[PDB]
Amino acid sequence: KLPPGPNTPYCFDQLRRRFGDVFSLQLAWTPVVVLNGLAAVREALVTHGEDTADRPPVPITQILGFGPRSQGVFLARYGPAWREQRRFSVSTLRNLGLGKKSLEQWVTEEAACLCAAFANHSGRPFRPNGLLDKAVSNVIASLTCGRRFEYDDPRFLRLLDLAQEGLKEESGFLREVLNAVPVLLHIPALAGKVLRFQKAFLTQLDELLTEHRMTWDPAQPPRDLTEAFLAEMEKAKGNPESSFNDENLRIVVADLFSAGMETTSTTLAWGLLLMILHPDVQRRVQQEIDDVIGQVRRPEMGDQAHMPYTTAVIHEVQRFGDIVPLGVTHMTSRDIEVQGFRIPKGTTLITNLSSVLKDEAVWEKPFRFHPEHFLDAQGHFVKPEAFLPFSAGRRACLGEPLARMELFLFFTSLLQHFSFSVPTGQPRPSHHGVFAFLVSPSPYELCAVPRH
Ligand code: HEM
Ligand SMILES: CSc1ccc2c(c1)N(CC[C@H]1CCCCN1C)c1ccccc1S2
Ligand SMILES: CSc1ccc2c(c1)N(CC[C@H]1CCCCN1C)c1ccccc1S2
Ligand SMILES: [Zn+2]
Ligand SMILES: [Zn+2]
Ligand SMILES: [Zn+2]
Repeated sequence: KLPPGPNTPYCFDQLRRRFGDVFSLQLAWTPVVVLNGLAAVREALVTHGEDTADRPPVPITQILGFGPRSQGVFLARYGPAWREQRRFSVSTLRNLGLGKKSLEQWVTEEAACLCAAFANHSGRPFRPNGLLDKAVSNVIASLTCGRRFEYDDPRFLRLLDLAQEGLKEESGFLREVLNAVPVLLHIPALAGKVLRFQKAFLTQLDELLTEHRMTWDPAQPPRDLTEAFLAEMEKAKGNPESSFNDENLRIVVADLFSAGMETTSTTLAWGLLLMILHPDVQRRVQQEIDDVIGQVRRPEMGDQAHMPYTTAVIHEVQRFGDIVPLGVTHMTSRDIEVQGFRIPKGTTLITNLSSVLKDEAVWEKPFRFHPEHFLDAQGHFVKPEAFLPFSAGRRACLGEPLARMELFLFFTSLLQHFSFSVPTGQPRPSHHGVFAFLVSPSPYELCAVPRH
């Protein structure tokens, strides 16, 4: 028995209440099943984990150097190419985060830089989005190339702008056209234009990787992910089965920027917004900051386990902000069943994470901003199983530990040194997002006033 069935996230909400948690659609020329609520998402991605970890093919990635051992991680098919890069990135992130604690130090320094760029606005109103973008990009640059960029660096601005444009290309009529029917990529006028900006983004990274190649000291342990990768590539010369090759290096690095920039930055943008709309919550986080850390010392990760309210608030920013509502598509390898219905092999799965984060049977007030969603009456932090902003299963976000570190360190450092407020004489910003692959706060401005 197949599932029933006839911007986007609201239409899927209505379709849920019509046909239920597991329903069918036939978009482009593609069979889709949408999954709603914890139980269907969990059943598909965990219980049937082994047969839902594949990605729908994407013909136009042909343009970006994709091949059987050059698929990067994000859109790579389930198989050894995916699995080798997934293990590499996971363990590289673990290693860089242990011993010397390099990632934590890079994030701590970027938070200091980010506070200074906030101070220099001197209590005049401003949109914080651009600065959040830069801070979070520098964390990726640190992870992947072992450097940061000055916030006024022109190359950095260029890399950022190209990245923003190349996210737009991910959601295009054009893009879906050649993707859905790929034989029109023989026409050079079409092919050259779909991923114009992504190619330029990739060209700018190539330039950075070339520089990094020159300064790499292979006589020392790798100090960042690209070095670790380059070391593996050397061991793999003469092995055509390896995914450690120059064509894949640039896709892996570009996947890490693509997946880890706008998500983390947009989440922080939600957090500041929710802090000026809910100044009472802001002050109570500032209370816990002062009482656990002080107004002087830089926040460290070891603080987080003693700050259940700030942890609650950050979790609630993620749940309410709901920045990846329809997740990232999967594809079924074998046939499976979910909530009774049968799902044939080759079906594109859409995981409706928003329906998990906003399930009315799980959360007390799913459409309000409410830190007590993660607090018990004693004030202990609790994390409900429906907290899945990173999805679940084999393909669940590999950057989650770095994002948790970034959200806590950037968010607490900022509220440690500033008070945020709607600027006098402007409308209360809306708390409704704008969907465009990611859900972002409506554009808003704020005042950052130092606290000492
Ligand atoms: C709040 C911040 C973030 C959120 C909400 C987020 C969310 C997600 C989601 C929903 C997925 C889809 C998982 C699926 O296929 O079901 C994903 C995958 C992924 N994310 Fe994140 N992400 C965040 C930050 C990051 C960071 C900082 C990095 C890199 C350092 C990163 C790298 C990746 C990669 C490489 C994948 C694909 C994993 C795979 O296909 O094996 N993300 N993320
Ligand atoms: C600024 S280019 C950009 C920005 C944000 C995202 C993505 C691309 N990608 C694909 C990553 C791509 C990067 C170029 C090399 C090949 N790989 C696969 C993506 C795909 C599907 C859902 C979400 C996302 S997040
Ligand atoms: C890749 S990660 C990701 C995460 C959420 C969505 C999408 C992709 N897609 C692809 C759905 C796809 C199914 C097969 C036929 C063509 N259609 C678009 C999408 C694209 C544009 C608007 C909304 C959405 S929902
Ligand atoms: Zn390096
Ligand atoms: Zn308790
Ligand atoms: Zn200060």
